[PDB]
Amino acid sequence: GDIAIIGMAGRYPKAKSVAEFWENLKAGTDCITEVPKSRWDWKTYKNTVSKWGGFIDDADCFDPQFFRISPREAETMDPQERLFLETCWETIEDAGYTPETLHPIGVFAGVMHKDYSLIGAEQLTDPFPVSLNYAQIANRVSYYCDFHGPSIAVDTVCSSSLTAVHLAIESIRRGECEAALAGGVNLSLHPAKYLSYGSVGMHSSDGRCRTFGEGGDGYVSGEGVGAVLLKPLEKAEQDGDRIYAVIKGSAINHVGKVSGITVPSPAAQAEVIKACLKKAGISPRTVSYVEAHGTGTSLGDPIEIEGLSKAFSQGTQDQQFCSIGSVKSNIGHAESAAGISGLTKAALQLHHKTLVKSLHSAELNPYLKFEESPFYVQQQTAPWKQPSYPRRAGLSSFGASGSNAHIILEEYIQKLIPLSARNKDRLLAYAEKLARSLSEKTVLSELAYTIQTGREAMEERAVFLVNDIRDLKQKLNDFVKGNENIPGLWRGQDDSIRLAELWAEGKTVDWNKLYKPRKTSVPTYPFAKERYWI
Amino acid sequence: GDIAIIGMAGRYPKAKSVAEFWENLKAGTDCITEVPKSRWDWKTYKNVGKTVSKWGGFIDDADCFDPQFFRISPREAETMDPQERLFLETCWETIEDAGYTPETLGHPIGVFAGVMHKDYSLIGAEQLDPFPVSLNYAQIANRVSYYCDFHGPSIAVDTVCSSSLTAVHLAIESIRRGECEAALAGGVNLSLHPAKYLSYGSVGMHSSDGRCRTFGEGGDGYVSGEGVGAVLLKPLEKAEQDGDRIYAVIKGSAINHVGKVSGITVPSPAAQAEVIKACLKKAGISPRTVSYVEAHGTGTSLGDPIEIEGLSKAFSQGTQDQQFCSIGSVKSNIGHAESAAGISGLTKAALQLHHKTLVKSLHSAELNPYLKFEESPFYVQQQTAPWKQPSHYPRRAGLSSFGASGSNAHIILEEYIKLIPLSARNKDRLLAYAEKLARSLSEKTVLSELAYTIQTGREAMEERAVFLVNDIRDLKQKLNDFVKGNENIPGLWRGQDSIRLAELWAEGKTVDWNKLYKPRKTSVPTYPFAKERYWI
Repeated sequence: GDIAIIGMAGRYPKAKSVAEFWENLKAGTDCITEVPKSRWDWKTYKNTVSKWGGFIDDADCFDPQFFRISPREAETMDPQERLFLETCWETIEDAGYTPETLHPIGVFAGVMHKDYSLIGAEQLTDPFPVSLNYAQIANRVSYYCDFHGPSIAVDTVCSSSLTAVHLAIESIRRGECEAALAGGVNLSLHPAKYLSYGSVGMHSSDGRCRTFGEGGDGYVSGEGVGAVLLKPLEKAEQDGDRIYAVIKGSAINHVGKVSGITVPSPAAQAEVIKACLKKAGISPRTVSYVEAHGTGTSLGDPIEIEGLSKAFSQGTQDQQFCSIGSVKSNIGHAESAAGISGLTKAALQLHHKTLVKSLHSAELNPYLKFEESPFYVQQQTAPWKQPSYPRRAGLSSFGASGSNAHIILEEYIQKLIPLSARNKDRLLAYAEKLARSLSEKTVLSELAYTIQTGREAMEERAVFLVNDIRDLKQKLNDFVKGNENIPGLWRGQDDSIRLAELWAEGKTVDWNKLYKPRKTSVPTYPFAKERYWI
Repeated sequence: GDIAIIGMAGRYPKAKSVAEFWENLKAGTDCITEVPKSRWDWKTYKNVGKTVSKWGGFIDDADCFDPQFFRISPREAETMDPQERLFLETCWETIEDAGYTPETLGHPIGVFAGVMHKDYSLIGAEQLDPFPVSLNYAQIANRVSYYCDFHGPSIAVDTVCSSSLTAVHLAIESIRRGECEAALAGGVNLSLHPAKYLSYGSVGMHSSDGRCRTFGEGGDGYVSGEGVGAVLLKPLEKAEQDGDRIYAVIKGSAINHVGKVSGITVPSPAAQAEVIKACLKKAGISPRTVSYVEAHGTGTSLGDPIEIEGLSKAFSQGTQDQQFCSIGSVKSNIGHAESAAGISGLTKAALQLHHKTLVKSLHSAELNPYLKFEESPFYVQQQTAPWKQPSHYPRRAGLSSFGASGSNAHIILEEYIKLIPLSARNKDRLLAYAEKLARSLSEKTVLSELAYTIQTGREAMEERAVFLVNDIRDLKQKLNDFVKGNENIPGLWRGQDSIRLAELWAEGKTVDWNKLYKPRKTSVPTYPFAKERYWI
């Protein structure tokens, strides 16, 4: 029943990749900025409407030619769709798979806004296709990758990307798919959301999510796109996959009748948490980190603690044994991508055995009584100490109109470099991106296995024959700086040299015949960053 | 693993209820009209190589709601997407049609809504002093869970045209694994803003005559339709043991995606055949035993032949017999209800099973000449007629819904083989209730079933009128006297041993009517929601 997380990718505020996301989390970086001019001018509305957001870079950019999509079609495609496509491609690559090697594969996308529909409608020049639905966000992935499993967009507002994961997990567990991509996307492209949520008081007056901190009076909207590739644990183990973390349980529910549709319910939150702990078969005493929903609201924050404390109580009376935090303190409330950002953070912490700082709570919310609870707020990045049993994390996401989700994760306890891209420019970018990732911790055999068997063999090719990582780094740099005659590099459009020669010429090599090293994260395809808009 | 359909409700073009829907289906009524002026003026776009469509299937009173019933303010009702308003009333109806209240039905009851458009967001954004624009789907499902106090999964899903079948599929799976004990599933679609028409017109999706000519000659696109609907689903064994009224049984559902096809909006016969085979295998039945299929059936020149090719391929493993299975589509009647297309099709298929009647499929008197029905399992249903006993085995129907961007669904369904305490929120609604109830009475109604259902399957609301009645004729006379404004009537107690029970109830006590007993549940008219207009 357990599900392995075998691949992850995404883009978040100040993070072009999960790797940059992780560095920013460890550093405690506040990633919120003012609304960029290229989206709208916040000064237009200063008479207050929030001027802050977590924004991703290059939200309007895409590489349609990679996918054989025309420029015209790219312009009409919702950026959310464009970015989720790239992200899913990257997630599969992070896992060390190609669509071929990975067809009952599901795609489950959380999404709650369609800003590009508003933008398209304003522009309705002669008629053109406005992006009016969600489904293509998921369906485009299934289409391009030739996947036949369920392909669904779901909206539960703030919990949407956990709902998406829950549905992917259940689909895998009943055998409807063998693996699935699950995640979410959220882009802030048009000011209507800021005006509208401002009119209801949802946005904080300082532009921060002060997770369990003093003075919190709302949230700050954030952008994000992210996915995880999920597979049954046992299969992932047999296939020699790299497993970031194991999902032991997920549960969803609704608040039912409470005083107002947007009032969160401690009882219903405790309910979903207990249901998930029971599905996972674990005691709450064994959970040593929780990734809270954590939006920084004066009503919300105390309720979230009350719901967690009630759930944990049927099960222990020990106090302050579990750390808590939220990624919202770093990047804001990514809305439909809130669950996927939180799950990505949780899985990284587990994989890296590191708990990161939760921001904006140096002064705690004075009403929360953490001393009388299971929890303390993580105030510095530090090693995650061996619990004493495995490191286990809970993860919560609570939709504004009542749909709740909780997931429990557990830590997982266990040459020829053929690079290719669509063209020469993308290949040089690939080589530079690969070179920069290399350090004394890179494992050559795993790097090579993953590039050989977990990347598509594309049009423009550069194969390197290398002794070790230092030799690889030197060759990539020589290639990048345009050096002409590089020994041990073959270029084009079981003897190593011959294999190389043949691959550079365009032949298919069955690299598997040579063997398995374990799969390992390698930088993913360097999509061109070209702008497309209506 | 079989799932009972125990309650259904909905509104569709020319149909204020499922019962009007059924009558229109039997009659072969073409429900398509020109765009009503109250939505937009189609003449605005008549000169914008296909012209912007001036046709749709439109429901009446799309902009109406009874917010006071739900204790929603007028201001909140204006800001609420009409899709959310109507789905709320429709789920209320569905539960009432099943003979339940939220209390007697329920915690773990799921709500799963298919949705693919948010025209009210466009309308809201045009009008943007700040106010809340309806920018998400989730409240469509979540408001139902909220109001009814349900704690199960509450999800909106979008797989475009297949959305409501995807919704049903998810509800079934949820019930089968024990996450919900019952679930509402359905969909909603409203055509409130012209962007979709301009947009879908630009790509040629809309037909030039404003019809879905399901398997008929000359079909060149579809006509957009409005609809809202839901079904209440429950495990068959539990529905039997609770004495529910079962319209039909769902034996299997399956969903998939087309994967890589020549263009994202091109349908795939292989993938359609695979979803149909997967569903038949889940249901455990041979395709030779399917005697009706509710086709996706949009009337497009590419779509229609592909659908027949997919169905033929799936049925062929199973059999070589020809023309043993009738086929048709509700889209020929009401248009392509988009996110609500699956729920309208499922509702038609369940009705046909329950009533043992196959209805006419429109606009195919001339068949699409490329189809070759003679070499296939199928013939198009051209008249409404009795559904003949298949031979002995049950009447079984397949039901298909194929999303424009590739998400497919198929479902297989099988046939399933005194004191009147009326109440409403206020006096005006109670008079309307009595009039609606009176009109539904005929020599076919059975008093003991009617009384059981009003007693145990309706909430005891604020304004009350209890009648003590000897038979249906006595009931009808009393309701008519009440409606014409008589305040005092023998055997009527009003307020805010039969006689004492009545007295007590009229005074405001709650009475446990079950103690008196079970008659089978039946459909009785549902709450007469006020039709008041709310807009931004």
